[PDB]
Amino acid sequence: ASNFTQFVLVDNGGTGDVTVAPSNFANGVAEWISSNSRSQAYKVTCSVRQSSAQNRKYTIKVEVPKVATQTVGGVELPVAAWRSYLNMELTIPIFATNSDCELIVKAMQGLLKDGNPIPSAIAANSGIY
Amino acid sequence: ASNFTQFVLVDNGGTGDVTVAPSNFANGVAEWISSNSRSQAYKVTCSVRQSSAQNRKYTIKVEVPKVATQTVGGVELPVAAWRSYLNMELTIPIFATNSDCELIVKAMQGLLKDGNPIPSAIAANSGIY
Amino acid sequence: ASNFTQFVLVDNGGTGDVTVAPSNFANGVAEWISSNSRSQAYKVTCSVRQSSAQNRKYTIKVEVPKVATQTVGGVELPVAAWRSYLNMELTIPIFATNSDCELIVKAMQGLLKDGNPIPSAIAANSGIY
Amino acid sequence: ASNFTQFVLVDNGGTGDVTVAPSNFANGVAEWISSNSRSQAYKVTCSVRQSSAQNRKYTIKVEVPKVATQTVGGVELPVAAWRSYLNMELTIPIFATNSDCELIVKAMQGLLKDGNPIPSAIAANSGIY
Amino acid sequence: ASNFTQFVLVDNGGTGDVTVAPSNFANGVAEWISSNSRSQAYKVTCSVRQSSAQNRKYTIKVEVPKVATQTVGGVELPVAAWRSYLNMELTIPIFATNSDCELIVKAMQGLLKDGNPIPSAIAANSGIY
Amino acid sequence: ASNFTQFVLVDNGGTGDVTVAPSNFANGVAEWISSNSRSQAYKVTCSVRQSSAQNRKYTIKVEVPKVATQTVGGVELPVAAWRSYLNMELTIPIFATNSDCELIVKAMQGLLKDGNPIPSAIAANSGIY
Repeated sequence: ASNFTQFVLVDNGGTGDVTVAPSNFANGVAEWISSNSRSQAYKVTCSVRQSSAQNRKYTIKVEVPKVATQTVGGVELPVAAWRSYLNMELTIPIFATNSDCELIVKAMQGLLKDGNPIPSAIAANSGIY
Repeated sequence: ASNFTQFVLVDNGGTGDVTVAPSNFANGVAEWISSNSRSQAYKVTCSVRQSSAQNRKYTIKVEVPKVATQTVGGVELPVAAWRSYLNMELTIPIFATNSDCELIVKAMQGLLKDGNPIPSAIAANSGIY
Repeated sequence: ASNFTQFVLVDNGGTGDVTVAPSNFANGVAEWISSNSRSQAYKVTCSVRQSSAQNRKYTIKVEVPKVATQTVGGVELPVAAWRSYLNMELTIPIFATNSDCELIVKAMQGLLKDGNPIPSAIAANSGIY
Repeated sequence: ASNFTQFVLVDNGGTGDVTVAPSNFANGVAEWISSNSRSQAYKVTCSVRQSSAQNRKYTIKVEVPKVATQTVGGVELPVAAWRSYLNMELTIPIFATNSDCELIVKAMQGLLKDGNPIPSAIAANSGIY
Repeated sequence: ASNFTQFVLVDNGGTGDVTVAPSNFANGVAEWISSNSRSQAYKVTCSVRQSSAQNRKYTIKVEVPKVATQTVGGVELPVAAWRSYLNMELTIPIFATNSDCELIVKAMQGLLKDGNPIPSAIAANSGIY
Repeated sequence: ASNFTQFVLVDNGGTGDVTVAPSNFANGVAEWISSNSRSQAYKVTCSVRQSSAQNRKYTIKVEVPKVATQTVGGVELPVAAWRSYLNMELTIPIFATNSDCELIVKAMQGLLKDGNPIPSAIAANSGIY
């Protein structure tokens, strides 16, 4: 066991799956990037710090690039036309059991399950109503 | 559409599921709450605004009760020993089409799928190693 | 479900019932007015805010108009000769269960039930003695 | 008349009713209390004065005990975790006849009838949505 | 009850219809935006405020994009080549009853009815002649 | 060919219809006024001008009178008790073809179509909720 492993970030059903792999842990920040140039890569980072005396805080970030090829100076360079940024902070009391922590993980994945309100809104460029 | 409905936040497989239902919409912030006192409820909120000239941000917040040794309906203090707080900010460039937003949603749910490192670190009360 | 619906404010037994309907939610204040001109309308507003860390506070207001028709500049305008103002603030601890909250609602309606002391005093232009 | 009598504040239909009885009249403020320690009692007070040259105000206050997980007769601290506070101010113009005051009472009890939005938001621990 | 919902801004047949869905209601400004890239989206906002003691004033705004692709350096972005901007202010005295408001609405829709002088001048890049 | 003609501003059935007829076109401002006393008349004006190098800007204005009789000193005059004032500005870039102008017109009439949120909020003395 070492949980610092590769995983598939975007499952496009076997074909065109975006999978991300361990790439750095300098300064206590675990980083995973996809197999692209650093200019076009998906990136995921994660770090935990004991924020208060009684809390721990996980900070997770995801960058999703829209790839493009730009001509700069008559030369074509692999580029990301824009990136989208997910940025999440989770603060957990030190008194939380592993069963308490599993509840948090289940709530977070239920939140984004296909068909529930929030994933639907995002995917439609809509708000909730 | 009409996104603002009840949904299952914690799926304990039919029996013991936690459903969260619409409870407030003041200021266009959708709130969903479970059937509990506000000090012990699972609570979810979501809102979207154009954050910059180039971006929109979804701000999503979740609060999850510490359940081990909980006294249902009891007054449990300090509040911070009994609650976890999730805070997600998703910044999406105004150029993202709906297909782009679909992919961002898939990246978000891939991050948290069971078995992948981030959910299993959280649930095991661990960092990355 | 959306609890922002129309309701009858004054039940004059089917005939001359004053009924009030959703009319605004700007700035998180739900407003209902009766079907009159804005100068002669009954108005009801309601808002909830988390006042303390451990409290929530509902602020409810009702305006009851005494309608009249005034001649201003030789022209007759629909007007309210005076309004009566109910103004109520309810502070509930976050530790209150929904069964605890039902008790509050039952106490508030028992307070104003026909025949109990306070409704009788108001209706008679009397104090309590 | 003689308004100042006992009445049923919470009608749980015959069995489990909460009756509140006259308990103080210092300064012409009528107080009614239930049969409990003053820290756990249902308490009601009511007074009236001419607030301005044109208006009278009834000030009515209610305190309701948090009952889930209550220890009867116990010392429960903090007080604020265990109590809800209602505060109503009714301003009625000096022109209002008794019929006018009857209607104001009906508006007040319509606001709180079961099924109408404000009582059902409160009881469900919710805002308007 | 809610009027902050999705609606059809352009029935352009029953297929190329443009629909606008609720996006944000911050600060008393209801905003609706069509789906796909915010950069090519239609936008509608509406807010109402008491402009004077006697008047309420609605401000409604609509933006109609000309959809296009910007290509710079080989990178293509979905953009709006330009936007037409409708901006309207409707002032209504508080003495207007609901019937007077209905009439104001019929005047507005008569003004823009198909075949009448103003809609057909606009539709033809033309003035009055 | 002429679009400066009489037209129906309010089809209020096929009988109480309000028609506005050309009155004056001085200084590039087309004005139409309904018949009988100018004091109780509906008024519509429209003017178009090149607001910038790239834009033309239409200014359309409508006034809706509340008909009434002023009686002062026993002398009665037909007056408007008050007027609602619609004022709209539509900016269109010179690149819009006639088809783009048709679409702008369909957006305008969709906005005010019967049953959609803005016309029905106005019609009911209401905001968005």
